[PDB]
Amino acid sequence: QQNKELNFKLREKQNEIFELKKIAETLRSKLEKYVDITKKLEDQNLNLQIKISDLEKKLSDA
Amino acid sequence: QQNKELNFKLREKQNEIFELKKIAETLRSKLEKYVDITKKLEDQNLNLQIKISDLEKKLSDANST
Ligand SMILES: [Cl-]
Ligand SMILES: [Co+2]
Ligand SMILES: [Co+2]
Ligand SMILES: [Co+2]
Repeated sequence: QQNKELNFKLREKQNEIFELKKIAETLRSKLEKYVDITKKLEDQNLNLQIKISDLEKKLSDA
Repeated sequence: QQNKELNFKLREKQNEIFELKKIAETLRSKLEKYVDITKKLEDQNLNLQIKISDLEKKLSDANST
């Protein structure tokens, strides 16, 4: 009844440990996605600034 | 044995929770930073799209003058 409660508590900690590991696993997933998003956006923005610079020079004429 | 093992294993799993929480909090702090970065790049992307269209039109309105 001490041992019994302790064992039940140990099972509940194990379950909490599994749930925290799943949470960590989800955060790492989302982190890796945002790193990729951030690189995509930078490369997209670089392409746009290049097209703009090109247009700017065209229009520098008149 | 049994009762001392249980007590020890409990203290140990609670130790492990504390560490897993700190780890997840460290991931959240970096993620918050990446959400903020991405939001600024989205705002920039939108302004550049509008500027490109703006400029194309000026050019068209000068490719025809
Ligand atoms: Cl269970
Ligand atoms: Co990826
Ligand atoms: Co990646
Ligand atoms: Co925004």
